[PDB]
Order: sequence, then structure tokens, then C-alpha cells
Amino acid sequence: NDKVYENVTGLVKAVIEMSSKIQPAPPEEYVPMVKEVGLALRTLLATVDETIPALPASTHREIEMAQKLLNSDLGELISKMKLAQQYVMTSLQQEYKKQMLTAAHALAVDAKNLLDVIDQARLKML
Repeated sequence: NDKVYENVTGLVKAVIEMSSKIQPAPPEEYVPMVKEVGLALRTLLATVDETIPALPASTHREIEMAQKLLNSDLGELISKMKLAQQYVMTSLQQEYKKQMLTAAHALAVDAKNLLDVIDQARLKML
């Protein structure tokens, strides 16, 4: 349903458009890309926090679990990003540009999982 769905979509969109800009773009333009995805992530997390109290208390812990995973993913992304910033040598750059993409997408997939967890909790209200 919308609020949460809309912000999950915004995060996926952000991941797609950061992934599009990786290949062409230098390093000097890698933190900004990740910064944007991170800001899109924070908005989604705050949106889920606002939705938690209206869901059965027995679903909280799991929702939190899905929330923490995304933070871990963002950490893994920034981690790969550091490597692509430092090593501009082509062979190393192509490799780390690739690991950033893969890590960014892992985030989009867990964002979707968080969504599935919210819907599951909403259905528990039946």
C-alpha cells in the first residue's frame, strides 16, 4: 500500500539511476551517487517507523530485522564505493565499479523484502 510502497519504489528508482551512472562517471562523482541512495534509504526507514505502531506488535521485531539489513547493505555499498574511489587503475576500477552495482542492487532487493514483510504484517491484521 502506498506510503511504504511509494518510498520503496523511490529507493529502487534511486538504485537504478545510480547504477546507470556508474560506468561513465569518474570517482569524484561516486559519494554523491551513494549519498543520494543513502538519503532515499533514510526516508524509507523513517516512513516504516511511522507505520510500525499501527501494526501488530508481534511483527515489529521482524520488520526491524528487515530495516537493519538495509543499513548493513548501505554499509556494504559505501565499502565497495571506497575501493572504487581509491583505485582508479582500469583493471581495479572496472572490478569495483561492478561490486558497487551488485551491492547497490542487493539494497534494492532487501528494500523489496522489507515491503513484503510490511504486507505480511498488514495481512496479520485480518
